[PDB]
Amino acid sequence: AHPISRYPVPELAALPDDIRQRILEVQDKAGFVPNVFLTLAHRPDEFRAFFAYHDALMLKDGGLTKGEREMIVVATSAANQCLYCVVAHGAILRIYEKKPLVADQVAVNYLKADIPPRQRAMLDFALKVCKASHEVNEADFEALREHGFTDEDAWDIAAITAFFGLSNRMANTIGMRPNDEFFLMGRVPK
Amino acid sequence: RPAHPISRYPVPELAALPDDIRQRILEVQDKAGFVPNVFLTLAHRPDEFRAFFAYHDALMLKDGGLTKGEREMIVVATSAANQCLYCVVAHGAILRIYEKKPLVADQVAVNYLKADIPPRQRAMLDFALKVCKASHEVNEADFEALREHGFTDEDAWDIAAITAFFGLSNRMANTIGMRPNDEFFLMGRVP
Amino acid sequence: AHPISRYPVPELAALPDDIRQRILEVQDKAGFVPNVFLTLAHRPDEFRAFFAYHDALMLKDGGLTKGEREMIVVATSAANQCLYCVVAHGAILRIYEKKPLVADQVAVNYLKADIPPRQRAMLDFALKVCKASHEVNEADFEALREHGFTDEDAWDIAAITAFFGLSNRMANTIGMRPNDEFFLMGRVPK
Amino acid sequence: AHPISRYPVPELAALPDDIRQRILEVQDKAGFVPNVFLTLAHRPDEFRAFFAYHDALMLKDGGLTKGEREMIVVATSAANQCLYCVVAHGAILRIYEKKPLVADQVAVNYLKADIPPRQRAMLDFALKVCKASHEVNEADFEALREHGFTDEDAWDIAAITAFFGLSNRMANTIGMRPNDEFFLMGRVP
Amino acid sequence: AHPISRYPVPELAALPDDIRQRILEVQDKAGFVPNVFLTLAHRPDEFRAFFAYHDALMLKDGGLTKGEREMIVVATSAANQCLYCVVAHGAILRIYEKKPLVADQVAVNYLKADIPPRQRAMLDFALKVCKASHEVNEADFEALREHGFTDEDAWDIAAITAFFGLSNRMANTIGMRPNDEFFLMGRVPK
Amino acid sequence: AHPISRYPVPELAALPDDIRQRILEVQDKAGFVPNVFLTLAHRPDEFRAFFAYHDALMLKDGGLTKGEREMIVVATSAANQCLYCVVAHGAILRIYEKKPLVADQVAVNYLKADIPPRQRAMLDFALKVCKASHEVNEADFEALREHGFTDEDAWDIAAITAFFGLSNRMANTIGMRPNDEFFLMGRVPK
Repeated sequence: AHPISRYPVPELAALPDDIRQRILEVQDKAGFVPNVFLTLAHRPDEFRAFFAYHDALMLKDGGLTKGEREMIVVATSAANQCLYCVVAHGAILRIYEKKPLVADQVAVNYLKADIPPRQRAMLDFALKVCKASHEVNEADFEALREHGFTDEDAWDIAAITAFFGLSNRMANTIGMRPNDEFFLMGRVPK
Repeated sequence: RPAHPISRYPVPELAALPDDIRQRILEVQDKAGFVPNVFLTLAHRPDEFRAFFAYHDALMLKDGGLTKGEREMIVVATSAANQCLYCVVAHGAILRIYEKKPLVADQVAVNYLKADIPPRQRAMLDFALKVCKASHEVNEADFEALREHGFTDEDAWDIAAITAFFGLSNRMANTIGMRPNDEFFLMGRVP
Repeated sequence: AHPISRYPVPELAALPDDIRQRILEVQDKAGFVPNVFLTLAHRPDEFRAFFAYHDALMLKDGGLTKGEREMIVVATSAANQCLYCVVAHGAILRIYEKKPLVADQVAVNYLKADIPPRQRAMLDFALKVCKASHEVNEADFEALREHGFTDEDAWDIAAITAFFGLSNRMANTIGMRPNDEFFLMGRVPK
Repeated sequence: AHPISRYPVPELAALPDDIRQRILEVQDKAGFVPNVFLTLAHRPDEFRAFFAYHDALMLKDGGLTKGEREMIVVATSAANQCLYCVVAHGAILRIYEKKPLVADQVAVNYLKADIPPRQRAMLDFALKVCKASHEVNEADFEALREHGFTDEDAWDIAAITAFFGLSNRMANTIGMRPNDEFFLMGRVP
Repeated sequence: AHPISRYPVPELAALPDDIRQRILEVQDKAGFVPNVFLTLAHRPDEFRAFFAYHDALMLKDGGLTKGEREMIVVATSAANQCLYCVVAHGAILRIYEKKPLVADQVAVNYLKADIPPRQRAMLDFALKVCKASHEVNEADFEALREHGFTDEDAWDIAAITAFFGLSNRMANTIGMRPNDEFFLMGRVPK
Repeated sequence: AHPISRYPVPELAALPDDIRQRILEVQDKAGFVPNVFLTLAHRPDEFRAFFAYHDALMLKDGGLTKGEREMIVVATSAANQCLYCVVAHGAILRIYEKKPLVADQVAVNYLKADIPPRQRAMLDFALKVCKASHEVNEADFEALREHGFTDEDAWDIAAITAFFGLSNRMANTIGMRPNDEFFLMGRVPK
């Protein structure tokens, strides 16, 4: 087995109960524990805040579909050359939208991915928040509204981009390894 | 003198907010004399507010190999690289206060390579900057370099975490037009 | 059926004998025709020279294994954000290496791929020929030689990088589309 | 004499005949042999594939003029800091255009070269293909059309950019040295 | 005390009297001698050429206000990450505009400083000369004219940018330290 | 005849006597007037300080030969893509060095110019001051000392680089044209 982190990966039995429950609850749904859970459990207080933030953005009722949210995470993680997040969320993207080819395209060159203008423009904003938020101006929000987004959708695209930047940096810094399961998941329909 | 807007987004009234959030805002006010705008602007999305400050507290309030000033120093250099006006200005004030060095935050914001800091701290910021702009390139030699200056790998995680979270903060700050309070600009400049 | 080129694509019948002969040869071996053949057959003389150059590099006897050559292609194409070549050779790399996870790693961040230092080094060089060839110097070759390569291997790396650099630009310019087959090919072992 | 490559340079004596032929042919219609032939003759198969592709682009009847083809090479090569190609095709550019100053301009900053907006628009594309092809969209082909180019012309511009990127990377990697003759050629009408 | 330069700082008594008078003139004007004077005096011919040029740009009567000229310096100095110039001219900018916040805003992100569109356009052009002067075209001048800048004002902007680009590089090369006084100057209005 | 500036070029009869004198002294010397003189004449106060700085550096006696000084200008100009300075000073460089090929080499890729390690090392420091002076450190000076350059020689390199970048920006902003004479000058010896 290849190491999943550069840092100590604690034993499920050594972890506090609430952390342990979130990990098991994810194993139940997924069938395995994604390595982000295990690797970030090295620092319990950060694990708690990381997933709290994650949930607040990814589980909320919002203008962005669950698929679109993961698509944001894939395009921005590509930009940061983040192995784990590209691979982990590429799979989920494929599942959530039932499009086996789309995550690959968004990761290699989203400019040429088989997605609609509304989504392309969604990502354009995400890439700007990612690499150059200092230049975010009113024309940027106008561009999103031209496609039916509200400014609250803008905040949403921005917040996902922001938080998965936190996550890409942590994953790259510790060499967080994507589970084998993610590499094939969502590629074969039905 | 009508005040400048602090966000391009709505700012809720302290009264129209959850008591837990209201209490955190009052605790910071009753200890600073004013409410930093990050609390009021993020209070537009209460669940994100709670998750932000909890993450913030986990890194900036823990016991650790980094001093309180050093942690703020990391924020200032990384924020300066992202050209985050709120963060550079807000955390420069706090850096000056913690270090008791009125000049250090401006040096770190403009070019930390010439800041009045020891090579241990310059090394710490070299790493922070790598995580900040090229984390995918982080390797074992980057950890070795920090260790050469007396850091442990647990300290290396603290640096990287702070960089990571304020890269989030920066991005939100910049997207919403988060405006630094007037008090930060002058705070810590007079010994 | 999405289009595979921004330019006209000719009918196999329409093409010269040797071109159709080369295309039939691959149709039979693979069970389909990669789009690169069809889309470049729009300009018969360039097709001829493109594939002659390709064969001279990828079919020669040499110090790089077939899978190492494809590895060079995935890492440099990722650099040029070439959807066609990343996806296409990504599949081919998985076949030759019998490693289903490697092509994704090489395409996203080859610095974290599951490859030995000799292969990392081979890629470090390729990446310099790709993005900064004017800086290539004697110490670059000396670095390779310390990993066991010969100067003739180094040329091979450089040459693959040069040629696929050409291919990336043609692919990208015309929006050459990777075949659906390539996205799953090599991910489930035989 | 300075070395023309960091790699071995075969003797014409020991080369396949078809390769000697094109070298000895160059020696007549030029009086000397550009180092690109001799340096790439180290690998005969690559030599053959390389010149065929070159001839396929540069010698075809097409929408771009001979001089315009060279102008694309000089500008893209200049962007890849390719000493060999900038200098060698700067010369040929001067010979075709009969304009001794144009290559230098195209090499330093084509944006200020003495050329009409049509040729500048063309080179704007060439430089997009050169450094950011993944971003090439319909608006780029539309831009060229406004100056009277067709999409076939765009392909030719892109293919020249693509090929000389190969040529540049090879030059740069082996230290291919421009012949002395190229530095002065075409500077006197 | 911290050294103000990597190089020797000549004593007054040792300097040519004309050079000594400019230094003593500013001592009276400011109440201290900015380290630019003291440190460049190491090379008297250059001190003369330098301050002559400075005065030709910053003392001329012309299109740009005195605060506007300082704004160009701080924003362009911020982009060459010049510690000395950013800090020194930020101080002056605060005084001339009577706006204690505007310098830090211009230094970090002029796009978000409290300045009219005219001043933003001005600095857009300054930053183009500063980082990409080779791309300066007629559309650049056209944009400026829309805000009230003549071609002679555009020259002034470019000229300031260019000269302070020289200044930044000497400051940066020698470690030209800013005077303690500039850090606090202009923050509490008179 | 192509315009030599985007701005007015004054007639020498219309200029101050000292300015007309300098302009006729160079004509005496060169047999033509470099367009830098005529175009900057548009601003006599700046013309004076500009040529006063130029002389302070280019005419001084110091550790750099006259050729090496031009070589710094051509390498750094080239990096600012300054048509005027590259072409003009390339010509001068050919003269001073009696090396017809050397300026082209330095202009395109100095890393491959026919120059010894000492000169390559002087240009490495020049390009650093040119594009990243904020990162100049004690090790860059040490690198120059190993090649025999003194503290004052380093200042000369840094100073020429700084001043010619002011020149590049000004040439670039006004579309300063180089004279037909510089294009062929020095390419043929004796």
